[PDB]
Parts: sequence; structure tokens; C-alpha cells
Amino acid sequence: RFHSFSFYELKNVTNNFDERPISVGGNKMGEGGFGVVYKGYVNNTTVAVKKLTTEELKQQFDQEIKVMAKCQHENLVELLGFSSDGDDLCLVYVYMPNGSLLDRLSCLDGTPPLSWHMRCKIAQGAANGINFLHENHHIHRDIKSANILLDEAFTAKISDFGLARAIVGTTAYMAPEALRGEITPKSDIYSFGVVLLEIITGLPAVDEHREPQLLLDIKEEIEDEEKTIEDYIDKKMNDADSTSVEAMYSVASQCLHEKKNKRPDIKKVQQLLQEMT
Ligand SMILES: Cc1ncc(-c2nc3c(OC4(C)CC4)nc(Nc4cnn(C5CCN(C)CC5)c4)nc3cc2F)cn1
Repeated sequence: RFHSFSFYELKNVTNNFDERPISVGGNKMGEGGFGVVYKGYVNNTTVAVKKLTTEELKQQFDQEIKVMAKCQHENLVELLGFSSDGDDLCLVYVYMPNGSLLDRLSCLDGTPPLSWHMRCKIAQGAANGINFLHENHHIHRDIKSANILLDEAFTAKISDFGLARAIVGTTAYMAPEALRGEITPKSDIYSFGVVLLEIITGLPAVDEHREPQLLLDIKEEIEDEEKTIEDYIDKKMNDADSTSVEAMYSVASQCLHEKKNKRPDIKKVQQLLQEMT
């Protein structure tokens, strides 16, 4: 816990950082978070190799390793190693066979839709991961469905601690105070509220070809009685029940309070999600 890898070992296990997608015979799994993620192999383990303002990127790399060293939990991704050249930076993680929550909600690459039952477990798991971070006095600063990874049993794993500490983030998930420059765990709660709406609706947080463009704005439509939560429930499920959907929506609505001090803390969010099932 944890090794340094030679840049050449990682280059060799990712077929020379083969930028072609897995489907074509390459090693590229994705791109985001200032990098490209490649599928690699270390003896009995499939791994994810993330190949990464010059000095600011190195600070993000060092920060992530620091967070990983301190924060070990069932609902946080596990770092296996790192490389560091030179001007070549790699982070090696336990491979998550089910990718991100974002991609599973959109059924990317033809994966079947997540059941309401699975969605409830993922929401609980993600809240448990955030609770571990907040209990250990860390603010994530980039809570989003792309940063919630899914293992072999669809267990939620909080990812990307590159921005974490004691104006950056993703605009569609950011709390008003975060957009103004404030750093608070209360902003993580707001972002988790957007994730909960993505879980209920199966809709992305932002869509330029949609009315409203921002998913968080459906809260206003529902409050003003222009729409109902029933109207927005992801139709790609057969096992959703109005009671538990309304209970998850009530949590999301509380998380999305415009006034940071009126939002529940992560312990309250966990309690509410536990009561839901
Ligand atoms: C800072 C930081 N950065 C990245 C990680 C991290 N990232 C990924 C990851 O990132 C992506 C989502 C972008 C590709 N992907 C996967 N695995 C995967 C990817 N695609 N799939 C598919 C294969 C096709 N089928 C059809 C459906 C599932 C499985 N594991 C990961 C494991 C990690 F630790 C952690 N921390």
C-alpha cells in the first residue's frame, strides 16, 4: 500500500497507451479529469491507468495520492500505484468493471438499465463514501455521477480526489456559494442532490438540447406544480414505487436548498436514505 511503477511497465501493459477504444482492439476506456484512462494488467489484476497549470497538475497528482493514503472505505476507489517520470504522470487504480454511474444511467455501450433496487443501493453507497470524507474533514469539491464508479457488485465508489482538501468543479453540479468561491462540505451536499436527481430521472445534469437545460431546475418546476416527480421518473425501470421515489426526491430537494445552512448534513442524508428502504 502502494507501489511506484516504471512508466515503461505501464506503457507496456496498456499496449503503448493505445488510444483506440477497447471495442476496436485498443486500451482506451475513457477520457475526463485531465486525462485518458487505459485498461492495463498486473499479474492477477486488471487495472485502470489514468495518464494525466504545469505545476498545478503535479499538485493535483500529489493531492490525490495524499487523500488515498488517508481515506480507505468500501465506498471510495482504491489506488494501487503511481508512476511519476519526468513530465509523464500515471495513477493506477483497481479496475471498476461497471464503469461510472453517469454511463450506466445513460446505458452507454448497450449496458442494461439499472433497476430502482440497484439505484437505491448506489445512492446509499455514494452517501456512505461522502460521509467517510466529511467525518475525516475532507471536502470532495467535484461530486458528480462521472465520479461515482461501480464495481463487480454495483457498489458505489467515490472517485477523483484531485480537487479535494480540508473556482473549480463542474458547473451543472455546483452550489451557488461554490460558484462564488466558497469552500464548504455543504456544497458537496448540493452536488449529491443533483446526482440523486440523475438517479431518479436517468437524465444528464446538463443538456443544451433540453428544457430545462439544467436538471437541478426541475426542482422549481415541481415546487411551482408545473410538473410532478412522477412525470420525471426514469421510464427505463419496472420496479420503482412512488413512496420510495418521493422519499429519494425529498432528500434531493433538501440537498438542493439554495441556502447552504438549510441543507441537511451528510449524516442526515444517510439516515433519510436508510429510512427510504
Ligand atoms: C482520479 C481517478 N480517475 C479514474 C479512476 C478510475 N476510473 C475508472 C474508469 O474510468 C472511466 C469511467 C473513464 C473510463 N473506468 C473503469 N472501468 C470501466 C470503464 N468502462 N468500463 C466499461 C467497459 C464497457 N462496458 C460495456 C461497460 C463498462 C469499465 N474503472 C475505473 C477505475 C478507476 F479507479 C479513479 N480515480
